[PDB]
Parts: sequence; C-alpha cells; structure tokens
Amino acid sequence: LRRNLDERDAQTKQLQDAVTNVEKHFGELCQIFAAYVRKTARLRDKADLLVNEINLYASTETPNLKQGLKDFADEFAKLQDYRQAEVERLEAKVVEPLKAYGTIVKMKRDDLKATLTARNREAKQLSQLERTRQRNPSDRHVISQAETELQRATIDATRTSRHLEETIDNFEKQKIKDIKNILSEFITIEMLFHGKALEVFTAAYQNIQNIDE
Amino acid sequence: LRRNLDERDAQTKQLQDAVTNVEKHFGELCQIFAAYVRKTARLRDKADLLVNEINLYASTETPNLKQGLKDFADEFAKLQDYRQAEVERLEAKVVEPLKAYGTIVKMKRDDLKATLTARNREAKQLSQLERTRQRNPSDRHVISQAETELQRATIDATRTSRHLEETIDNFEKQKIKDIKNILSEFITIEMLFHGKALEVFTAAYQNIQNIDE
Repeated sequence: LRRNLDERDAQTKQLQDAVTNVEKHFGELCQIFAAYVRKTARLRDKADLLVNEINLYASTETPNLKQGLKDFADEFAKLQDYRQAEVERLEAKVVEPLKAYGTIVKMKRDDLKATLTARNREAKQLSQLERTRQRNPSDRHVISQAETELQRATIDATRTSRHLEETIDNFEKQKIKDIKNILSEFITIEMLFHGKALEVFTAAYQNIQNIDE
Repeated sequence: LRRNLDERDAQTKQLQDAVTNVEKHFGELCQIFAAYVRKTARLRDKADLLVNEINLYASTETPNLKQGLKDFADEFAKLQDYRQAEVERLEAKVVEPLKAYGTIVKMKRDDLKATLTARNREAKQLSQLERTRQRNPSDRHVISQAETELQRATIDATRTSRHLEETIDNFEKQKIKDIKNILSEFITIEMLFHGKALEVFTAAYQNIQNIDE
C-alpha cells in the first residue's frame, strides 16, 4: 500500500541519514583532533628552541648562573619528551580511531544500496506481475510463475532490509562505545601529560631558586 | 703607559661585550617566548574548534549522549579560559620584561659612549700638551695651562669610567635577578595552568563515564 511505502522509505532514509550524521561529525572531529595534534607538536618545537637558547646563553655565563640555567633547560627538555609521547598517543588513540569510520561508513552504505536494489527488483516484479495478468488473463501457468517470482523478490527485500536494520543498530551501539572510548582516551592522555608537566615544573622551580642572585 | 692602555681598553671591551651578550641572548629569549605564546594561543584556537564541533554534534544526538557530550564540551571550554589567562600572564610577566632590555641596553651604551668620548678628549689633550711643550719650550704659562687642561680631562675620564663600572655592575646584578624572576614566573604560570587542566580533565572524565553505552 502506498501509505506504507512512504513510511518504509522515510524509515530507510532515517538509517541513511544516521550513517551520514556520523560520517559528517566523526569526520569533522577527526580533522580537528589532527589539527590539535599538529598545534601541540608546533608548540613542542618552540619549547625546543627555548631549551637550545637557554643552553647556549648558559654556556656564556658565570658558573652558578650557568649551572642553574642548564638545570632548568634539562628539566624543560624532559617535558618536551612527554609532549612527544602525548602527540603519539593522540594520533594512535584519538585521530586514528575516528579516521577508521570512513571504512565503517562505506560498509553501511553498501548495506543501504543492497536494500535499495532489492526494493527496485521487487517493484519491477510487481509491475511485471500486473502486466502479465493483463496480457494473459487466462494463462494460469505464466501468472503463477510471475506470482512466485514476486514472492521471491519480496522475501529477499524483507531479508535485505532486516539485515540493514541489524547492522545499523550495531553501528549505533558501536558508535556510542567508540565516542566514549575516544574522548576518554583523549582525556587520560592529556591528564597524563599535565601530571608529568606539574612534576617537571615543580623540580624546575628548585633549580631556579639555587641561582645565587 | 702603552701596556696600561691596552689593558684599560680590553677591560672596557669586556663591559661592552657584557652588554652585547645580554642584548643578544635576552632578545633571542624574548622572540622565542613570544612565539611560544603565539603557539599556545593557536592551540587554544583548535581546542575552541573542538568545543564547537562537540556541541554541534551533540545537538543531533539522543538525550543521554547529547548531555554527556555537552558536559564534556563545557568543561573543556573552561580549560581554554585558563589557557587564555596563561597567555596573558606569559605576555605580561615573561615576554614584556625581556623586551624591556632594549631600553636598558641603550642606556648602558650611552654610558659606554661617554667613556669613549672622555678618553678621546684626554688623549687629544695629552697630544696637545706635548705639542705645546715642543712649540713653546720656555713659555711656562701656556705649558701650565695645557697641563691643567690635561688634568681636567684625565679626572673627567676616570670619573666617567668609574661611573660606567658602577652601572655595568648594577646591570649584571639586575640581570641575574631578572632572569631568575622571569624564568620563575614562566614556571609558576605554567604550573598554574597544568594544575587547572588536571582539575578540568578529572571532572571531564566523569561526564564521559555517565554516557550510557
């Protein structure tokens, strides 16, 4: 029935738009997290430049001031190693899992296309059956054959749509697990870095106090 | 005496090179700290983009997942306000004090130039005195006048050099205080930010756990 076909299509469009919504927003988050990683690395570069200049300036100075400056530079350089570990973990645990949704989305689009193909085959077999009844009204045999082929197309379309509903449902379940895990990893990777920074800067504060002024 | 003038000049050259060494290295540190600040701000920009996308994606989602995402975005946005305070303090307490050494260096160069000028005047008055003795060997009056003017130039050069030694000595004392204070401020400003980040990310870890998966 026509009012049922409008409903059936609108419901598949929702599954289609559900895949698109994730493709769009996980993909945007993926680009932003990659840019966040690049900006973290570019900040590490400037911190390296500071380490080098403090060391070079320290090499020109009186002994106690030189030692205090080198000790600071040694601690701060340690912080940039932790920043490098933060960059690598963010690439592996945040950017790469979001990037993998390109392939997940492609597989869902195949399931959606198979459903559209099966429904076109069904609609074609239904129009075939009505035409065959009209051209050969009294040929029970060829009508029965067209009825049998419609029933095959119908159950194949139902089963293809039934599989689609299951894979999209699993896709939504895994979407929630993934976004929880991806943001959790981002939070713990950052927390690890900020905790190490506090350790480093606490010690660096001592090495500056020992500079005899 | 000539061996004394080589010594006297080499010692003023050391004062001159001491001003240059600070000009060069405080100026390099100033440029690097400014670039470090710009890279911190550019990392804040990317974090803002993450806040916006998480909010926009959350506006499309089921109620519990939407709320969990918005709560994360609200906490992380709080972290970028602390990053903005870190940027402002680094500009005011680290970059600006290093930048102020352009003016300090200029004043020391004036003291150095006054010393060179006074020594040229002295050397000229000494050559004048020897010439006057040679052209008027028996004019005790004009010789005595040239001797008196040499003694004025000599004590003026001694006093100008004596003032130079005092201002460079004070300049070295203040250099050590300043570099200790500037690096201490950098360390405490960073420590403050990393401590606030730990607070924010600890709370953000809860808001992610409440997402029903």
